[PDB]
Amino acid sequence: AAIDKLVKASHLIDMNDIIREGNPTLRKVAEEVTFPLSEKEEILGEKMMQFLKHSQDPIMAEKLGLRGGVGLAAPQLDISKRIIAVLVPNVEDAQGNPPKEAYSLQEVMYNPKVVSHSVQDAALSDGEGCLSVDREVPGYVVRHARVTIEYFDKTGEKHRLKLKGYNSIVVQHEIDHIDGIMFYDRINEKNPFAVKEGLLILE
Ligand code: NI
Ligand code: NI
Ligand code: NI
Ligand code: NI
Ligand code: NI
Ligand code: NI
Ligand code: NI
Ligand code: NI
Repeated sequence: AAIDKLVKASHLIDMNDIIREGNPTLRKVAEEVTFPLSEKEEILGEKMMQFLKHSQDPIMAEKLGLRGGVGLAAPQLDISKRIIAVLVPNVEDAQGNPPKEAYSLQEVMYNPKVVSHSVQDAALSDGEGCLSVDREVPGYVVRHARVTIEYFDKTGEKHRLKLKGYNSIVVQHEIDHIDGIMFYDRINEKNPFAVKEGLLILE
């Protein structure tokens, strides 16, 4: 099966492992994982994080033919399980100094969900791109500005976390994948760039 291919020690996830728009798995509601995790599920999480690291390294990205990513969901690998990985780098300052913290968010999350959120909505000014979508898709992807999430890590430890800004957008995008929701489902059907008063546009 798909998972057997992905969990092989020497196997590096690349674009050929990512399923594309139209594949029914992207529209399913992914199954909850049970704890303790299987070895396959633990390894898959690790491989997913590894993919994101590789995608963000200019040379490894070039070697493996990767588009940069800050998140990945298991359904995009044809694995209908509630497993996501998120990796959001902090940026250098104008002087070229590395940030205090390499990442603002770095986690492999099992059974993540939004448990509460702001009334305020937000959207990235630049829209959103999807590793499974090989089309130009313009528009504001309207999301919650702020979310409180729960998830479990690979050990089965439960976490509760409030997110805002870009990190909030990224986690919501990944949770959507495990619910069978695509970013363009949240773009206004008539005017992609419609702005409802109070929408927080993140630059
Ligand atoms: Ni592969
Ligand atoms: Ni391990
Ligand atoms: Ni590596
Ligand atoms: Ni709770
Ligand atoms: Ni609500
Ligand atoms: Ni995506
Ligand atoms: Ni919601
Ligand atoms: Ni539409």
